[PDB]
Amino acid sequence: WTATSGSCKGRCFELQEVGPPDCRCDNLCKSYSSCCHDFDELCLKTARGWECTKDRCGEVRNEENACHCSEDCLSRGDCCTNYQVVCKGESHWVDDDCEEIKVPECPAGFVRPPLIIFSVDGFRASYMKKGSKVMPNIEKLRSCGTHAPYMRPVYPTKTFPNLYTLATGLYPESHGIVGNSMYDPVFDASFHLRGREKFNHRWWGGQPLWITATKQGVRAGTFFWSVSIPHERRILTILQWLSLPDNERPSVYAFYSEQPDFSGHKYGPFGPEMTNPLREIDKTVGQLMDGLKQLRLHRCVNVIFVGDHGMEDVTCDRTEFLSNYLTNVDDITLVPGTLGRIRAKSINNSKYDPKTIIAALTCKKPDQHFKPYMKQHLPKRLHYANNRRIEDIHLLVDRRWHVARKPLDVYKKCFFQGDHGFDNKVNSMQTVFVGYGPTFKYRTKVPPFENIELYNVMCDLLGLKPAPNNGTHGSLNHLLRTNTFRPTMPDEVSRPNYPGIMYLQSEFDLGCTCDDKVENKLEELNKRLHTKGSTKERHLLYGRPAVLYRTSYDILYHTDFESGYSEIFLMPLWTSYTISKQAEVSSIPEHLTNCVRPDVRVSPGFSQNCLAYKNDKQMSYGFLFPPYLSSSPEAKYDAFLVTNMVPMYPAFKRVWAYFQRVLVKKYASERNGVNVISGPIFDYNYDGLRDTEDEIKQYVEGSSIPVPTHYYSIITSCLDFTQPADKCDGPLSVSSFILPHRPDNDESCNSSEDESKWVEELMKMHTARVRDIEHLTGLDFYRKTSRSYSEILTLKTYLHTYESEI
Ligand SMILES: *[C@@H]1O[C@H](CO)[C@@H](O[C@@H]2O[C@H](CO)[C@@H](O[C@@H]3O[C@H](CO[C@H]4O[C@H](CO[C@H]5O[C@H](CO)[C@@H](O)[C@H](O)[C@@H]5O)[C@@H](O)[C@H](O[C@H]5O[C@H](CO)[C@@H](O)[C@H](O)[C@@H]5O[C@H]5O[C@H](CO)[C@@H](O)[C@H](O)[C@@H]5O)[C@@H]4O)[C@@H](O)[C@H](O[C@H]4O[C@H](CO)[C@@H](O)[C@H](O)[C@@H]4O[C@H]4O[C@H](CO)[C@@H](O)[C@H](O)[C@@H]4O)[C@@H]3O)[C@H](O)[C@H]2NC(C)=O)[C@H](O)[C@H]1NC(C)=O
Ligand SMILES: O=C(OCc1cc(Cl)cc(Cl)c1)N1C[C@H]2CNC[C@H]2C1
Ligand SMILES: [Ca+2]
Ligand SMILES: [Cl-]
Ligand SMILES: [Cl-]
Ligand SMILES: [Cl-]
Ligand SMILES: [Cl-]
Ligand SMILES: [Zn+2]
Repeated sequence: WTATSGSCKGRCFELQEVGPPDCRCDNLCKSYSSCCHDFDELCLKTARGWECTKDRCGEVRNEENACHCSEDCLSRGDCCTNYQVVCKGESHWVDDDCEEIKVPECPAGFVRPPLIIFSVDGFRASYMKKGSKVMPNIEKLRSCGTHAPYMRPVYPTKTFPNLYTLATGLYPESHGIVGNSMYDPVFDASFHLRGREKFNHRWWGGQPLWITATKQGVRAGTFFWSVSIPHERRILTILQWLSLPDNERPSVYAFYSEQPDFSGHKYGPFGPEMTNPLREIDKTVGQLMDGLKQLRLHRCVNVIFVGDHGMEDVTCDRTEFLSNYLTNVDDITLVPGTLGRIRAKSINNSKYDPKTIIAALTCKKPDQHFKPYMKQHLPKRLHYANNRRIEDIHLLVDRRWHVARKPLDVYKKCFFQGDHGFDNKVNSMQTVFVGYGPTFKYRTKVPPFENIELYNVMCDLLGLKPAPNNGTHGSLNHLLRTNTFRPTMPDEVSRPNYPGIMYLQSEFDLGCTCDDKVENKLEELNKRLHTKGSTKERHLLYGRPAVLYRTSYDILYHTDFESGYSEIFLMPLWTSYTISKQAEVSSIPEHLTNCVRPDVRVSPGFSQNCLAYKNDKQMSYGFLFPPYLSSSPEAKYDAFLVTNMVPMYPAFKRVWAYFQRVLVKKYASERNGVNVISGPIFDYNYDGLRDTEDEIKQYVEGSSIPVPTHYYSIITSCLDFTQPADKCDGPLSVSSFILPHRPDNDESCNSSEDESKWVEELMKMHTARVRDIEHLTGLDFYRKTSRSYSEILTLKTYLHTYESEI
């Protein structure tokens, strides 16, 4: 019940929502059908429209009017946004030359520059160039302010997951809004786009910016607007709030536009119809900026212009149907469209089988436009698994397509030419970022970054401490003139041991053999040097990674590589080596194919054993530093140490062997040398965070040797590729991956071909940030460089995407 017999008199767009059954006057009351009876009359005035004309200048105040052109309107904070232009001979903000804002220029009693977030739904990154002719206000913000060529959304590239990521700094798996449609099996309740359940607080996790502000004594404008409140009224309401007295005035505000998404769905991203929506959003920006200039705030307020996601060409005729794959289509529920999520129709049907659904949907048709995944096998860069609202079965849909259960769902449940929701590295899903104001830089381009980073920056702009989030605070310092965050490197928790030669070969009973018993003051003086760290400045270029948890490990040095060997996991946490442009690739000699050698620096009881592999009929082994890249025949023996061996399924060794034998050399050749750091990852509970030993679900049979879920590599070089990787004076360039350690290559539909036709394609799908690897390993990389920490944090958030240029 709502007792809507109350009144909105002097309460229009009140900032604190009043508790039912009293009637509401806030900017969401429409959407809850709860507004007082007189809300339209008092709070949504429209008479005379939105612009002053000469004949109204100096008019008598008439309180029916949507906005005012009377002499008292500046005092009342309720002039039409063009009042000073029409009535006082002022220029529109967009026609003024831009002038650097070196310091805030704020009216008296402003404690801090306000922040205004201008969010646009469906605003695809390439609109900034392709629509430049019809968006002069936006193009000024962009050229005068700080901008990125694009901003990467989170997956799925849907509206509510991305807006709530912008507000929280959290991935959807953590904030809980994982899709526009959701079933939570603990609540036994569903969340829908249309309806009243979605406003139940239990859906929304984390701490959004407005709650962060409020808890720290900063007032916030209400971020959400009911769809029927026109844009001109949203802008006027913001400008009115900005005229409140100091103690009541908010410091942070959001505006939302449903365009260009709304039109983009109907017409496609570049439909002729899309010009007018872009003109209209620009006009809105112009209203806001003219309004700020009237209040003397246009050199005081920080403005962020930001989108949620882009828009791709999608039509009804590009729909795959699960009815063409499965027989049992009626025993499943599908969340359809630009992604698929599948679960059982009934929990009381114990005949439904995920393994057979996956198999029926895997590489079944030559042109197939979706790929099925168990959620834990999705690329780790999507961070899309650790939530009970995410179904175990996921379909990654190719850009430009849909998936649906049955044809009747598409014509009885073409009306549309655009959609979004695809993998967040697709170019069409990228969106926009512009920052304009005193705290932002002047006429500055920054590299593309992820939207999870913005919460921390918005907190910095407002003097707030961010709640714990998935941004890397300090990675976006280069966007700001002032208010930078000055991060400190994490402390190392575990110090390494540096073992010498401590065991005779006969103390080991590992069931390993090697044909290595044939053998100066030349190169026995000199191999002592290589086992104490003489080559270490060549192979470890950025310091030892720091171990950020409590453990026991040893640093091991070799001619061609250095490792951090875990006595707990029986294998390296990391292995570091440098491959110069000139380095040569060699084979594994026939007499050394099955060679494994005890490491006399590491006890038998903290070593792997070859018997375990012999008895495990599913599991083989590989090496972290590849024997193919040995510097010399004698150095090659080091690569067959038991301390460089790791468990690998035969199917995975196909990928790994190709990476190590063919790709590393190709990269050194292209990048003028590369430094490689490789290692294992254990993430059996798919939380994106390193597993403790008691979380490991699989071991090499009969042993304490844990099986990794993934293998990583971080590949670093000089950004100025005229310098070799091992003598780089300036900024670095990095690419990284996190490959799933799987016992088949079913993910790769062309895997029965030569590795040269499928492996690199796999590796690109599994591209990763260094920060993703940090989370998964408890390691901290690049501890000793000559670069600023903030720059290193930017490098660690970089993703190499392998998309063409926008
Ligand atoms: C991205 O960033 C995020 C944010 O930092 C990272 O996410 C965090 O990761 C932590 C480690 O996994 C995780 O720690 C949990 O916390 C459990 C308690 O959780 C509740 O409280 C949170 C705090 O809220 C308050 O925050 C501020 C202070 O910061 C306060 O001032 C306010 O008053 C706030 O209320 C709250 O955020 C959290 O939210 C989740 O759950 C809600 C449902 O209740 C959802 O609405 C919401 O969306 C969140 O859901 C996500 O996270 C949960 C896990 O919490 C996950 O299940 C969902 O899928 C979803 O992803 C909660 O309301 C705490 O109990 C845990 O402790 C257990 O483990 C430790 C291990 O060391 C034990 O020592 C400890 O004893 C305990 O064990 C006991 O229970 C075990 C399991 O039941 C059992 O086996 C054992 O035997 C014991 O009985 C642990 O600390 C954070 O909660 C989490 N935060 C968020 C927001 O997600 C994330 O890691 C980052 N991602 C990457 C890749 O880096
Ligand atoms: O007004 C809205 O959103 C504004 C906003 C901006 C930012 Cl940056 C963060 C968030 Cl959480 C929200 N919305 C209005 C409703 C229309 N469709 C669904 C709802 C989203
Ligand atoms: Ca884990
Ligand atoms: Cl969805
Ligand atoms: Cl295979
Ligand atoms: Cl551990
Ligand atoms: Cl593009
Ligand atoms: Zn949309």
